[PDB]
Amino acid sequence: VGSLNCIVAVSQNMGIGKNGDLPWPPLRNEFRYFQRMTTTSSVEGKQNLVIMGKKTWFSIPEKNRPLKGRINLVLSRELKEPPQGAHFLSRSLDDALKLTEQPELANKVDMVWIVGGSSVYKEAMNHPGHLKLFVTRIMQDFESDTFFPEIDLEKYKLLPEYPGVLSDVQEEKGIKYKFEVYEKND
Ligand SMILES: NC(=O)c1ccc[n+]([C@@H]2O[C@H](COP(=O)([O-])OP(=O)(O)OC[C@H]3O[C@@H](n4cnc5c(N)ncnc54)[C@H](OP(=O)(O)O)[C@@H]3O)[C@@H](O)[C@H]2O)c1
Ligand SMILES: CCc1nc(N)nc(N)c1OCCCOc1ccccc1C[C@H](C(=O)O)C(F)F
Ligand SMILES: [Cl-]
Repeated sequence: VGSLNCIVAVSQNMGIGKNGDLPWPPLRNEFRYFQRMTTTSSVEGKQNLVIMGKKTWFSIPEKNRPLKGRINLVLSRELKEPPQGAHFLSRSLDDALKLTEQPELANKVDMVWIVGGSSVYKEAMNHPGHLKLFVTRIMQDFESDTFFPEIDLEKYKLLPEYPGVLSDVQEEKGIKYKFEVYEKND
């Protein structure tokens, strides 16, 4: 099992969600970036694992559930079994990470990607060990009801470039944004 990563897109006012949707209109290449980063495995024969909260799972359209080409895991303390279309369910991020060491997943999983929402990012960002944060900075304010926690810059470094990630400003539908990658070796 490989690296532990978070990936998120966040508006200038720290928003990630609104009424079960994204706060901004759909940004095709931001979606394509999310898909490619979380699907691409560095190891032949293996897939990446995506971990997500329950609300994030249900915010994905049923046609795109589970996220194709990745092993999906949902976090919830209320559900008694993984939701329809999912095969894994854990009570906490720590439980999910321990699950990756059992044979059913250790043989299959390369990278682990936390894909939201708010409380999952919070638990992950404080988790000890090596962690990278792939943060898309959406350079506008959008009305949101779900937010990304502020990054502790005493713990993380901001990398000027990361392989395969363009460092220049992007623009779609009149909205500019930028891909950032943070790292800690805690
Ligand atoms: N912009 C982005 O990058 C991005 C990414 C993801 C989602 N989103 C948006 O954000 C919203 C969803 O995020 P959200 O923060 O509202 O919800 P969420 O974190 O996806 O789901 C929250 C629920 O998941 C369970 N849960 C979450 N963290 C847990 C943890 N660490 N351990 C155990 N259970 C945990 C709990 O369910 P139980 O009560 O059943 O225990 C909790 O009520 C939607 O609007 C979605 O569109 C945006
Ligand atoms: C692309 C957004 C994103 N961008 C970065 N950089 N990181 C993330 N974690 C992230 O959220 C991915 C999970 C939340 O998804 C959604 C939630 C509400 C509405 C639509 C989606 C996208 C769906 C999907 O995810 O496939 C669907 F289009 F299929
Ligand atoms: Cl921040």
